Amino acid sequence: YTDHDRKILQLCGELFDLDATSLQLKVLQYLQQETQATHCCLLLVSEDNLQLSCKVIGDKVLGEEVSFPLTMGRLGQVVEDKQCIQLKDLTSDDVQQLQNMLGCELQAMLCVPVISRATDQVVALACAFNKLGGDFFTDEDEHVIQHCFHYTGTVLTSTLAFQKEQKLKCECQALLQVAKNLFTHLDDVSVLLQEIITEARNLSNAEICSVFLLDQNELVAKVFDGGVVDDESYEIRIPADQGIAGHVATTGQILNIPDAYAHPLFYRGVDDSTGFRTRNILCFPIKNENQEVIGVAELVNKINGPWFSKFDEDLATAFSIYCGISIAHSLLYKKVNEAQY
Ligand SMILES: Nc1nc2c(ncn2[C@@H]2O[C@@H]3COP(=O)(O)O[C@H]3[C@H]2O)c(=O)[nH]1
Repeated sequence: YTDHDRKILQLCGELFDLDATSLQLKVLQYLQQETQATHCCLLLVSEDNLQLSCKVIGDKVLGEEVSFPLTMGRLGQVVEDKQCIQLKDLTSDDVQQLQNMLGCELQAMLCVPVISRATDQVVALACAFNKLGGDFFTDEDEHVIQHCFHYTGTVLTSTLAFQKEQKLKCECQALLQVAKNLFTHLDDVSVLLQEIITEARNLSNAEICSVFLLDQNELVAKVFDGGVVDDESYEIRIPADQGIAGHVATTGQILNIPDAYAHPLFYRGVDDSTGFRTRNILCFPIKNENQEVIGVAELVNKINGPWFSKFDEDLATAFSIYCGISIAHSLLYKKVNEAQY
């Protein structure tokens, strides 16, 4: 009736939410008035046409969505036959189920199937329970429900389909992300760069070693404490002109500091952050084929010594070159391998 034609348009204008659950609570509550039912709910038909699911009952959003086979009772037949039914028609099991969900005595019921105008299939079963007034839902109630979804259904089907597809998509992209990571980490420069400076660390007898690749006015610790950081989360970045690291990144010349603390250029920040203390620092640059500093590296703290020797200083030179020569043979072999293929 135009009485309900106006009430609907208002419901429609009020179905602006992007979440299917919220769009249901509003439609459900509309019906609980126009039918005088205590609790309403939509039993959504799955894709495989094998189950019924429910997420919202009345104004209560079930913490977990409930689902059960269409086999499991008389309701599944409504999906096939497209004819409403009532309490008197439900199997004992149906009542038991709907009651486990509703959490109360099931005194009255009307179940109108919702038919897609697009596919003409039963998309869901709209249910009215326990009428406060009568004990049987009218014939007028079957029409108001039916009426509502003629205008209301599509937006609910879309908002729900949208969220299903989105959740599916993410789950998939995520799994793809796992895989991508597992393979794009192979040609990571920080992997050989790491084992190289780990060699230097041994030969020079330092406690730790770290490599800092320059990132446009911000040195990034790709290798730190001997291991490949492996995450920009607990990263380690710094201004490309500060400290000894930055001073080498700027002069491109090896620096051997016997006492970090007592040096004008030493940056204590990293230490009082990590809670580690830097005694000596033997920092060498890592240049590209353009002979330009692309990153810097350092051997930290001499073991069984007051500082890094002249010999150690030589390793720094040799490893500075070997470092660049290795990034090279790697750039060339990366191509003369992916091209061959
Ligand atoms: N804990 C830790 N500190 C490091 C490592 N490498 C360099 N540093 C410290 O971080 C500092 C940043 O630049 P500094 O000139 O202050 O010199 C560096 C060291 O004190 C490393 O592998 N581990």
